[PDB]
This record gives sequence, C-alpha cells and structure tokens, in this order.
Amino acid sequence: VFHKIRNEDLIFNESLGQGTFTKIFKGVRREVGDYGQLHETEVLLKVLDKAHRNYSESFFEAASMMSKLSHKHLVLNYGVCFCGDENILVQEFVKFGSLDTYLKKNKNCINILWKLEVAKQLAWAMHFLEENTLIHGNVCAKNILLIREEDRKTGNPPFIKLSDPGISITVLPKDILQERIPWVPPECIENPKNLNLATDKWSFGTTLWEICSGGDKPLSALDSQRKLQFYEDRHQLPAPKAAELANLINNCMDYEPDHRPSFRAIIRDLNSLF
Ligand SMILES: Nc1nc(Nc2ccc(S(N)(=O)=O)cc2)nn1C(=O)c1c(F)cccc1F
Repeated sequence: VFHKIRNEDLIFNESLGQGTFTKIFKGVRREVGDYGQLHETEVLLKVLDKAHRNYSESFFEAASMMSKLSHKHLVLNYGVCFCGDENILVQEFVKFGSLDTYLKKNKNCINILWKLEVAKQLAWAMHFLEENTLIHGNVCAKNILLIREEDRKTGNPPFIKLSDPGISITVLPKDILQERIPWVPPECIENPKNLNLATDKWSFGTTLWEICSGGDKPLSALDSQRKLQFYEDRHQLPAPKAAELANLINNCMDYEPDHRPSFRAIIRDLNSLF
C-alpha cells in the first residue's frame, strides 16, 4: 500500500503534457526524510481523473504491484495523493527524462556501445519482472528514463530506469491499443485477454528498434486501420538505423508468442555483441 501524501505537501510547477488518460506535471514534495530532515524533493506527478474509475483502479494497482518489487532499474514511487476529484501518483523525477526525447535532443550522437548498455539494463529489468511473473505491458522508449548520462572519464555507462506500467491494455479502448501498434503485440490486438509475459518480449523488440533508430517511432506514417492491417498481413519492422540489433529485434518480435526468447537468453545475446 502506497504511503499517503497530503495535497498540502505538493506544489505543482510545470505542465509536462499528457499520458494515456493522465496529466503529467513536475512539482515539489515537502517531506520529512532520513533523520527527520525536512526536504523539498523534486517529483513527477501523474494525475488520474477519479471519474474514470476503471482507468484509475488499473493504473494504481499496476503502479502498486510493481513498487512492491524494489529494483535499481525500476522507477521509485513515493506514494499517492487521494485528493478529491483526482488520484495522483507521486514519483521520482528522473533528471534526463525519456530516452526517445533524449536521443532526439542529442541528435543520435551516441555510439553502439551506449545503445547496448541501455538495452542490457532494460533486459535485466525485464528479467527481474519475468522471474516475478509480473507483466509490465507498456514497454517503450518513452518509458525508459535516463538517470545519468555516460561519463567517459570514469567509464560509467548511462543508467536507466523503467517507468510505471500505466493503465492496462486489458481495460483500454481498442482504438488506443491500435494506436499503440507495434508496441502492443498482434495477439493482444486479436484479444486483449492474450496479455502474457510474452507481451513484454515483443514490446522490448519494438523498444530496441526505437533505441537504434534515434528515437524515431516505427510505423508512424500508418494510421490505426493500416496498423491493424500491418499485423493481419504479418509484416515485420524494417531494420533500424543501427543494424547491429536487427536480428535481436526480429527474434523478439515473433508472431508466435511462445517462441519469443527469455530475457535471460536476450541478455546473453546482448553480451555476445561485445
Ligand atoms: N518519472 C519521470 N521523470 C521524468 N523526468 C523528466 C520528464 C520531462 C522532462 S522535459 N519536459 O523533456 O525537460 C525532463 C525529465 N519523466 N518521468 C516519467 O515517468 C514520464 C514517462 F515515463 C513518460 C512520459 C512523460 C514522463 F514525465
């Protein structure tokens, strides 16, 4: 159960747009921290409309279930504000933000080893979720958050965390799931009850394509109807700009869910590319 945070201890400072039936803000939390030290902590606030009851329930159950699993590559949730007409997730603010935006702002001037390190970290996170039989369901480059940039002097790689799952595809409207092709796998377009650990293996492939494509979105030129037909016709994505991961992407984006490799196997594959 999430720690409750009082509306009175939250300041909203900056609008950061919208997620899927969410409004996102940067703000500050006034808290009592380690040793009774008063802190003013930068926070990321995700606001759900209480009137969208099934969406909110799904969102906060997903966030809660994953926050029960502390992990270096999973975002820290501080708690929730049940304040009136809205329920608010209070989350750590990750300094360098979403990986797709990061790659655009840096004009894809990162080398293949940087991409491999981020891919490995994501794979380790997903391996941990797989061992805990916890489906994420919204793996994508925008939900990869950069804590730290690479430091060439120390050899430190970039360091990432994976965002909270959001509203489950089992409750979202079909048109939203179709918009989310090709992150949502074909079996889930067919029936959202086909959600399975296999789902995240497919989406991991799509996310690798993003990482290797400088933050481009695959199939952006296709509308919801032509994306649904892209699966009906069983097409695969084009090889990304950095072709080094093309084989791994194809192996993960397997139309047969049971053939998608384990994240343990995926990690070994990534290691062998170096
Ligand atoms: N927890 C979290 N921290 C951030 N850091 C952030 C956000 C925006 C910027 S900006 N306006 O480009 O300069 C810079 C740093 N994002 N974040 C999220 O969960 C998050 C997400 F996963 C997807 C989309 C939006 C988010 F907000």
